[PDB]
Amino acid sequence: QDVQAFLKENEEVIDQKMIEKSLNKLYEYIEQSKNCSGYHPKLVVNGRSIDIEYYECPVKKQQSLMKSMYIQQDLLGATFQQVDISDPSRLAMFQHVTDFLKSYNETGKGKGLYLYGKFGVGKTFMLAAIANELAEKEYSSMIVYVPEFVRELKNSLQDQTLEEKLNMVKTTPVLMLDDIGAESTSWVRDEVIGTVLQHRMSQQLPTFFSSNFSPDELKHHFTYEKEEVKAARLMERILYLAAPIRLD
Amino acid sequence: QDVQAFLKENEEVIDQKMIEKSLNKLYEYIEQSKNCSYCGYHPKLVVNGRSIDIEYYECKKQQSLMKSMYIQQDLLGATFQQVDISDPSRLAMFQHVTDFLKSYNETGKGKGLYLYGKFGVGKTFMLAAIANELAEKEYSSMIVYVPEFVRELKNSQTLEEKLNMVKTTPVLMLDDIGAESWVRDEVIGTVLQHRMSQQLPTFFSSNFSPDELKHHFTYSQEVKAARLMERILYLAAPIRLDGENRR
Repeated sequence: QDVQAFLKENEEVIDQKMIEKSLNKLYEYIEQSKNCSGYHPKLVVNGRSIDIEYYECPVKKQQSLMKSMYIQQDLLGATFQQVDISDPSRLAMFQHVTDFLKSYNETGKGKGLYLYGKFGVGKTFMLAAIANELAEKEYSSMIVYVPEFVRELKNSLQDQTLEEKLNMVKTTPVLMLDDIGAESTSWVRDEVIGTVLQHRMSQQLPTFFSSNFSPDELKHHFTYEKEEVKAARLMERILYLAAPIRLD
Repeated sequence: QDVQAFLKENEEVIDQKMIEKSLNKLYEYIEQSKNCSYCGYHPKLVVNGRSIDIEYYECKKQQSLMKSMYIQQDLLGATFQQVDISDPSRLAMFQHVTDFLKSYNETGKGKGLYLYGKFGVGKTFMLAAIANELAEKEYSSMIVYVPEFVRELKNSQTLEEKLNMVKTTPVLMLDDIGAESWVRDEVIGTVLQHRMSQQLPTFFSSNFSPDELKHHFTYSQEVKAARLMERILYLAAPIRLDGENRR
């Protein structure tokens, strides 16, 4: 009922066929729960690929703490009593929130989580849930938006410009990284947002890590011998700051 | 003329070119001919993908448009009158038969029904209420026991001539589904995928409420588990059947 509308809206742009190529996507789309009403997902055409951007809900004392860059403040507001649990493993999370603030101090160490799904499975309400309570106190879990962050963190690592806004992805007691896999020079893997993984298990910090998809399969994604038994160990460099749980 | 009726039914799916491609089918469809004789099926149009195909549905003068195998027909004492507008059941069960009795045959777009609730009420007295008085509107309907067919295709030489006649005729009333790796998806779970480009209704009866029927098909550890139950929530209208002990 939405796809039809979008299709004809951009049918001048959206080359044809593909259905069979994106079969997996469209089938996974219908198979899942999907749906939604601080933001909403909308499709956008970026070059030759179609992405999913969040626009603030038109329906629009923690946000002096909960200020995240490269995403807006209309769409950061979800709690834990705002709870109508319908799908499974959204239930298997009632000891990874209340007990994910009682011992996540400053250099507490261990294993958080690895959120995933497709492109909008109430992720911005669980990365907005679990965290709030940490910052409801003087504890830690920074919000950050990677697909928007990096867009100039290739060409802003310069003359103090963003140089000085970009050492705090390494030193805040905790910090999250969002829907990477969106786009991507390969230096940022080990210079901008791969510099989040070595300086956080060397002094060790209880950091959150999210994504469009999962670490166990984010190990073979980018091959547009090398990164196969070599693309797995960044999902390993990921695997130790957190303990993975389902999002069915 | 048959093509016109089917088109409006599947006009959301069919395109102008689809019409000219399936011309032979739609033209063969018409020819007036109401049907066959005996001595068993009738031709109906069923768009496959980008092509429209022709599938055969199986065929004191009312219950003849209402034959049955595997169950009984003495039970057909389950009609419109003595069964009264009683519960959330029959405050909406005869209506979604009669609002439809004015739009019968294959023309405009369509659905079926679904039957559930709890003990004692009915699933076999309301699929016999979209039936015998449908032997009054030029188009016949069906009464067949789905579970009575689930113990002979494990133990059954041409059995690829049987399932192309009991699924693409004017009406489907796939009975009770909710008891006891499932061939159900070839036997009962592929009684839907040709009812798309051929436009064919799927009435069902069952055992569980509308938040419960997607979990009776195999257990392990889903992305594939509810394929049918989405296609068995669209081509119909489900209502709350709960009244007195009439079973």
